[PDB]
Amino acid sequence: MLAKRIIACLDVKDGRVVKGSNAENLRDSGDPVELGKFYSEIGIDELVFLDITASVEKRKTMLELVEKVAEQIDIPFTVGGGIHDFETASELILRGADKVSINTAAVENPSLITQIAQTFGSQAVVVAIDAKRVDGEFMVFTYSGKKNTGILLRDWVVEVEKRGAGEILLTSIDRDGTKSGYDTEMIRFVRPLTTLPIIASGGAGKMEHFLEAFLAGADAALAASVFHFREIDVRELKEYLKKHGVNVRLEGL
Repeated sequence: MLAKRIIACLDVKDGRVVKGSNAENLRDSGDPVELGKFYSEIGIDELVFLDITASVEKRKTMLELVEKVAEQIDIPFTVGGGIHDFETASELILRGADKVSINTAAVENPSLITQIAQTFGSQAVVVAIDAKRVDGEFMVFTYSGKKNTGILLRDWVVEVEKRGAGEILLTSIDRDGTKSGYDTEMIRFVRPLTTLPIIASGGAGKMEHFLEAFLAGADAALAASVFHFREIDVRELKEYLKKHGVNVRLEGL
C-alpha cells in the first residue's frame, strides 16, 4: 500500500529558518542545514522550505539554501514561496531541490506545471492549492490567500492532475496555524477528484489530527506549527499512527 508521510514545513526568511522557538538541543535552529538534518534523523519523511517573504533577494538566497541543504540532507525536500516561472523552478531543481511547489504561477499559467514535469519528471512538481469555503463552495485563492480566483477547487484539482503535477499540497488557509485540526472536509472533498498524492496542510495541533487527515484520504501530512513550536514528537506521532493502521515508515526511529 502507498506510504503515508510526515512532512515538516520550515518557513524561511533570508535563507534562514524563522526562529524564536528554542531548540536547546541544537546549536542554531535557524540554520536550514542543521535543522533539516535533525528532522531527517528523528523520523521526518520530507521537508518543505517555504520562503514566507517570497520577495526581495528571495531568488538568490533560496538558491544558496538549496545548494547547502541538498548536499547535507538525505530526505526529499520541496521549496516553495514565490516561484513565479519555469526558469526559477529549473534553477532550484538543478541545484538539488527534489521538488518545487508552485501555486499562483500555476493558476496563472497551468502549462507551467507540465513544463516542469516534462523536464524534471512529474514527481518534481508539487502544486500548492490554497482553498477556502466561500458560501458553501471550495474556491482556489492565490497571492497568499488574498485573491479569490473564482475557480472552484473541484475544477482546479482535476486540471492540475491533467497538467501532469506529481502531488497536490492542499492548504486550508482558514485552519492554517490554528492548531484546531486539519480541514478533513476539504481533504475528503479532494480525495475522489485526483489519483495524485495529497499533502494535507494547515491546522495540525495534536497527534489525533494527523490520524484524521490520513483517514480523510491524505497521503502526507504537512505541519509547521507543531514542529516549529516543538509541540509534537515525531517518533511518538508515527508510533501512534502505525498503531491505528496508517502506513507510516517506522524505519530509523
